[PDB]
Amino acid sequence: HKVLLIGKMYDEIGEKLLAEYTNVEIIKEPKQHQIHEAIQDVSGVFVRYPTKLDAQAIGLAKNLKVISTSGFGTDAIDIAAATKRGIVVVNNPGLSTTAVTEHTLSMILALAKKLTFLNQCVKAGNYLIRNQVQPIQLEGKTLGIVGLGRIGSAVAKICSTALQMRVLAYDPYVPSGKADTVRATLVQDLDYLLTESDFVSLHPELTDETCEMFDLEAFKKMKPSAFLINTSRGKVVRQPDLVTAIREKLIAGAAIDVFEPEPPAINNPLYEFDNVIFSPHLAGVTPEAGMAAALSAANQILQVLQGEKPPYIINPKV
Amino acid sequence: HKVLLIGKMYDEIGEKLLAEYTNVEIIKEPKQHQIHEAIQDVSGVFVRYPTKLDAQAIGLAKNLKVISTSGFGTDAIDIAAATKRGIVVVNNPGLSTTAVTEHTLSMILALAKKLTFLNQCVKAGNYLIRNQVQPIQLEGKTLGIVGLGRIGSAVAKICSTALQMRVLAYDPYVPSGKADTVRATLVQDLDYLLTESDFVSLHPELTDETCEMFDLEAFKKMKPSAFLINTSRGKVVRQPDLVTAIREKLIAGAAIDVFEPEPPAINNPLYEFDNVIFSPHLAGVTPEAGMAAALSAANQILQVLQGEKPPYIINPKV
Ligand SMILES: NC(=O)c1ccc[n+]([C@@H]2O[C@H](COP(=O)([O-])OP(=O)(O)OC[C@H]3O[C@@H](n4cnc5c(N)ncnc54)[C@H](O)[C@@H]3O)[C@@H](O)[C@H]2O)c1
Ligand SMILES: NC(=O)c1ccc[n+]([C@@H]2O[C@H](COP(=O)([O-])OP(=O)(O)OC[C@H]3O[C@@H](n4cnc5c(N)ncnc54)[C@H](O)[C@@H]3O)[C@@H](O)[C@H]2O)c1
Repeated sequence: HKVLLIGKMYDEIGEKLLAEYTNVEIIKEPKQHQIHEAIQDVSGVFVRYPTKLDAQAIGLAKNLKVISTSGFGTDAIDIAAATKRGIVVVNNPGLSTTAVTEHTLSMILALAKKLTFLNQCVKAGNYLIRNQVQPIQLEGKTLGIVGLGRIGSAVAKICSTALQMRVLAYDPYVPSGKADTVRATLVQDLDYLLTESDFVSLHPELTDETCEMFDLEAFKKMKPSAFLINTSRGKVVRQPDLVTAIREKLIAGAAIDVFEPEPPAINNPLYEFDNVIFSPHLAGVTPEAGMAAALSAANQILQVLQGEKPPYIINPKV
Repeated sequence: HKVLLIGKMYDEIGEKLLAEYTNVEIIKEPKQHQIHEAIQDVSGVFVRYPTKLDAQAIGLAKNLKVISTSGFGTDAIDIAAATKRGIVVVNNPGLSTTAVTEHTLSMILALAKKLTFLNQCVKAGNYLIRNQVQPIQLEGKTLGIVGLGRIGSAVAKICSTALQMRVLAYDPYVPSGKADTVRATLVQDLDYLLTESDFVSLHPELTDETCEMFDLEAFKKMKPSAFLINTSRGKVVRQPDLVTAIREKLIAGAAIDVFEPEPPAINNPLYEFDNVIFSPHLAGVTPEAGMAAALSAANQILQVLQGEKPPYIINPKV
């Protein structure tokens, strides 16, 4: 059998597992015509996000049995065209879940400890600022998690048990009782999470309800001493309302890994404040997370090519 | 009875607990002669670090039974002069261990996630470094803890279970089995902890055995990819040897909260490197930490003034 890598994988480990059992062709920097001239006599396809997979390419693929995406995004693959030709469309999500949770923990602790601000002062000979800064102790503070999914649960679990925090959670579409498996308390009114929390960490899916969910109206309800952490999606915060929340001191600070205009401009107003800490959308980027994405893509190809059902099919009708 | 507060307590809680049972005089911004003219008819003394306590002031104190420091440091109190007049010198250590534990966690995470370096770049318009930086995933990495005491145990406990790290410990004066209560494994050969660790965090007592314990010879054994965290004491590291470890890249980075010489100068050679992040001896400085020290200093005074032997006597000979 033959397997086509439409673009490189996140790590070479998945390229060797496939080449171990199949014949692998790699298309680096894929063009539209290049897919058709190689997808014909091919049994498995790996699509690196965000390159497109036409209904044309699926049709020119006659022996195609499994198409695998690089991560969570499946919006560039014609899912409808594959359910007709019997092709199984498989996903690879959540494979950077421990990486993002470690990252948000990093940012919660940095905000509480004023890590970035204290580092700059010491480096500027201003060691003496220690008489003007009070680090925050996380123990006993309440951490409100918006989105009790893969990442929110793991973040809640660590903050509730190891860090001894009171953890509240807002997630309408999660089984009531899930929060107890993780030592959080499920909350039905998001206003209650805002008024009780000293730290707010966003982990929801970007739906048509969470887009710009965190408004200036939400910020006014939060404690002046509270912080915001966002490793989810940029659009979950109305970025202009966050700029005024910091400037008007409605909020004590914020840690951001995702941006609404992404990439953010050079002239971003948030960069002005020591209040605000950034990372360039790297929360889920660790070497181990890349291998898990590569290994999960190679394993789900071999499962379909041999009979067995893979775990992440978007095509249950096959 | 009368108690003199040579300086304010870290929180008003210890001053009221003392004022509940004794007559309290407070000397804010204490001068030496002010100590001399008030320590006379007084049974207990609280000395706020770092103000001095002379053999003169101790000599002028006739009814003095207990002197209590504000924290751990007793080097500004004439302990020899107090053992002679029978006065009990009391310490206040271990009252901020959760603060240091949270602080060391902050710095381990920041080093793995390159938090400070990523923040400055994003703020400097260099969002594009995300193609050049790899955050480290803590899960599965080995954390070597030097000193399995109050802070060392707490750091181990969180890292072994919540962060899913293999935790090693080096502590010759600890019962093997203390590491087991905390899901670490106690190790007898420090060379094993240096060659196996991806992160080494120092939490030992500063003795003549740990003084400059971390030499250029120690750094040579660590992995080129490993990191160093020091929230203990500045002298446990030979500061010049740390600079050559960073400069010659024997080590991947370092986070320090304590310095030798302390305070660090404006021209510190470590400030050059993005590898190295600093905090100005604030690891144990949180509001909750101040209250426990205030209460513990006020309680060890009332313990001596009522019969009971206090827990932290530097004067066991009475
Ligand atoms: N490198 C990165 O920054 C990175 C990496 C991975 C994921 N993420 C982002 O983190 C976020 C969380 O990821 P995940 O894997 O936990 O997703 P998930 O699918 O496992 O869970 C998302 C949760 O959001 C909840 N939710 C849905 N609508 C909500 C609403 N209106 N209000 C509150 N909660 C709602 C859902 O019930 C679900 O429990 C996602 O937006 C994802 O894109 C970022
Ligand atoms: N950065 C801060 O603000 C701050 C605050 C409090 C304490 N500290 C420092 O952190 C360190 C740990 O504090 P603690 O409360 O856990 O003290 P601790 O006495 O409870 O633990 C220190 C450990 O050092 C161990 N040790 C002694 N000699 C050793 C050796 N040769 N090798 C390995 N281990 C050895 C002892 O067995 C002890 O267990 C101390 O040096 C303390 O001064 C720093």
